[PDB]
Amino acid sequence: VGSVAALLTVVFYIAAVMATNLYGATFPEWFGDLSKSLYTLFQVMTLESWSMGIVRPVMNVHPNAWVFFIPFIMLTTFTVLNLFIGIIVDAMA
Amino acid sequence: VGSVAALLTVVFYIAAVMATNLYGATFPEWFGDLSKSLYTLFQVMTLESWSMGIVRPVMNVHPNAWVFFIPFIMLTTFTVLNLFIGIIVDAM
Amino acid sequence: VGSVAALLTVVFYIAAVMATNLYGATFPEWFGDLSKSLYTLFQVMTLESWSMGIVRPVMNVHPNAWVFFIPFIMLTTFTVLNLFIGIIVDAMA
Amino acid sequence: VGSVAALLTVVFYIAAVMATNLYGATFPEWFGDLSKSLYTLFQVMTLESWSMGIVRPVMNVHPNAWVFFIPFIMLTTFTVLNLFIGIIVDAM
Ligand SMILES: [Br-]
Ligand SMILES: [Br-]
Ligand code: NA
Ligand code: NA
Ligand code: NA
Ligand code: NA
Ligand code: NA
Repeated sequence: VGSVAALLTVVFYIAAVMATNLYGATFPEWFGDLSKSLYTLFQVMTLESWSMGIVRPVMNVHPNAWVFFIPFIMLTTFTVLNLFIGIIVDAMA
Repeated sequence: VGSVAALLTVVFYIAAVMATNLYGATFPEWFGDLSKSLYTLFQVMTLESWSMGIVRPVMNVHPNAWVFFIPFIMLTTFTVLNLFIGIIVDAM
Repeated sequence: VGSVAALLTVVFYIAAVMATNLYGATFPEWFGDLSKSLYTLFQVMTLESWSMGIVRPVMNVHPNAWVFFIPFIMLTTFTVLNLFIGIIVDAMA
Repeated sequence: VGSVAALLTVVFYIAAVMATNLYGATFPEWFGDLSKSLYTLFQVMTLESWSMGIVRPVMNVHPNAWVFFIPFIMLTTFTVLNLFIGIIVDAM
């Protein structure tokens, strides 16, 4: 369980570093700095306006932005689910 | 588990082929080509603006568009859940 | 499992009948007829624009519309989850 | 199971008291009174327009509003899930 939580944090920071680099200059309110990026990627992970609100406006400038977000969503919005189930199963003793 | 992942892919491509045909000419930014369609159907599967953003504007032109999306959502947003649980159970 | 699916259908139709009556005259594009209502309540069950898109505009005219939707969300967005888990557990033999 | 449901209610009312205090004067339609706050925090817990609709407009006035909502979302959108699974397991 602790190994899963460590994997997600390392993945979250690297993704937020990557996103700052890629879309910070063109979408500064969303990826302008690591802090803005970590907040956006959490919102993207929770799926709130991920497409209409974020990815569609982003993809308009970066046609292939989906190569980052779609797998990023597939990984985190699976790992979080796996982690949360992991705590629940471990709780029974 | 591998059988489930294969079923979802085949279903996803056929649905995206179908949607391109049905709503590509009237909603090209959303279903204009297979690529645009696969991206939209993933967004529809995650449920982001599926109604207000997609299905409601679509249904305005195609009154019965719900006959495609509602079952499509019912299938994928069940199979993905079944697949993800399938990996978790198999891991132990 | 079959008993759960029957309970949800009966609940869905009665809720959609109730909603047509309550908010059909003031919000016809959303609850104007049983068909429009069943489509809206599914969208509300999936949680797409349930508040900003539906309940907030509705509550503006019917201040207590939350007494219908909040429990309706609590019931269906629990029963569907319980039904889907029910099929998964029953599949193993 | 009953202990979990009690923990969530106590957490929900305290969070809604806190939010009324913090953002009621600047965002009254959203946190103007405990009732408005409890309705908003449920909508935030379901994740409907939590960022674009609520937290982003809020953070514009309170730059650190994320210190409240992100953990609030992390707690409730875990406890509800844990509670719902708890009823399902106890049913057998
Ligand atoms: Br997914
Ligand atoms: Br809920
Ligand atoms: Na949304
Ligand atoms: Na969702
Ligand atoms: Na959502
Ligand atoms: Na959601
Ligand atoms: Na949404």
